[PDB]
Amino acid sequence: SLKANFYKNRVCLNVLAGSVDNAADIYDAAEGHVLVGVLSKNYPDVDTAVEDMKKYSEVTNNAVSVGLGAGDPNQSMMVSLISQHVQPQHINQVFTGVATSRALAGQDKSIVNGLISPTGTVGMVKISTGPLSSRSEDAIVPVETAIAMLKDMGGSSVKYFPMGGLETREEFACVAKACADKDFWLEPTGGIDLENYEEIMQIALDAGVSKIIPHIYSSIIDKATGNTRPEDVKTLLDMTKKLLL
Amino acid sequence: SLKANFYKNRVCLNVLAGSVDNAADIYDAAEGHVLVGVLSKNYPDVDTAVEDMKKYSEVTNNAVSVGLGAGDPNQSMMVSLISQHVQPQHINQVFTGVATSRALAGQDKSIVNGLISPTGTVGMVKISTGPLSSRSEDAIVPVETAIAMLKDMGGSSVKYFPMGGLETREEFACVAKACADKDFWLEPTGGIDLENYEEIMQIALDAGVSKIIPHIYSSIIDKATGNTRPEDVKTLLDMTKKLLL
Ligand SMILES: [Mg+2]
Ligand SMILES: [Mg+2]
Repeated sequence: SLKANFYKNRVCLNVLAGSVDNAADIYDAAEGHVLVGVLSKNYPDVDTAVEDMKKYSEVTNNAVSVGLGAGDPNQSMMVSLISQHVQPQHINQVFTGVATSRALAGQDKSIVNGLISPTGTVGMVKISTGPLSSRSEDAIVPVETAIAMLKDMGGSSVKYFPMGGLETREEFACVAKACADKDFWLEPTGGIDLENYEEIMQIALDAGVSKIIPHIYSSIIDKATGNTRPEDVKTLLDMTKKLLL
Repeated sequence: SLKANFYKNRVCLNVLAGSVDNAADIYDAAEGHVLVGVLSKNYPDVDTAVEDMKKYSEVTNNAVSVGLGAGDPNQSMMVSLISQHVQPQHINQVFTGVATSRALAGQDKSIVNGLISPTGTVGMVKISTGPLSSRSEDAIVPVETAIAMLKDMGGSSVKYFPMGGLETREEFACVAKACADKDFWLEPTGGIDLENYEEIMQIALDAGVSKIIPHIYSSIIDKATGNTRPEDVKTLLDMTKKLLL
């Protein structure tokens, strides 16, 4: 079960689970059109992570997204090694970890995203997002080339982060158009909430992006419990059904 | 046997072999301080290349370097799949193939190089050297960050190509400095001949690069036979001993 369940073959929500029970409720709320994020940084080692994420898999039909955790690029290798055993539907990586994860996954079905970042210049993206490279002078390249490199490395989609706000909408619209033109998928991430979901998504849909995996994290998480609100997952589904007629 | 035999733990020559017998002669002439390059493009498929490359490994104590051939990035995946089965001392890769080769090699002992190129601008390097990315607008980045990304991707060394011999002296000197400062290895490649070998190596040596693998191809190949001249290999070895005395 390696193929994510995109709604209308177009959109798959990606949200964090606070617990195995929370993952079950999110999966029901989304009618299965979702990927439940579980973060490697919440585990002391690969084996513990693997053992726990299998429990998430059992209640979501393997709709699990393995993530780095706290944006920490030093988690990249652990994510690759967990994913090799978990065989998830989705893997988050940094630019320098895309090829590793695809090689260790050993098949072409798992979605492997790659972190690239806005720069303040429409059409240019930052690709130095790895453990050591994230701390060097920025690597800034044409967004078309970034996508070609990600494709060369076995990547499935661009994870564009931090989305920020209105200041990066122009930059975002240009990344979405580049994705559509290179037939590549897109994963908007950062600051998405119930009030801006429709607008952001419409940009990617108008650009003609084929498959879109929006990441919606803290805006729908109850900080008292660490759980994603299932009622908010249902709202996102409703809005996604509306966006697509 | 996966460790290249560096002369004085500093320099190992990389030269092409025209035949298994040529490889034996080359290995003797360099007193073992060599890697013998066999090119993926010279073979019809992975299995045919793997069988032949094993014969070169026998006569050289596995001092084999799997190459792309003809500077073609479309040989990248084949080099990775070949190296997986050959387990050579040295693998040549384009930037987007470094991580894949490291992953499918399955150990950290094989040297995996990454191709980055001069740009005309001291301190900036071109890294879009993969199959699709080579056809895209250039990705030009700071040499420091390219080395950091190569490390992040499991690489051992920078392959700086095409150098045009001493035509890119000043760009090369800055790459050697960056390699020395980030403690990364360097493989000068393109236009090296017996008359400029010393001056080119002295640049990387004065910069304090810890391990250098110079690639000397056409200038020492007998065009009548296609064989690399063992007497030229011995000349390069003696020059190397004199450089480090
Ligand atoms: Mg010796
Ligand atoms: Mg000359």
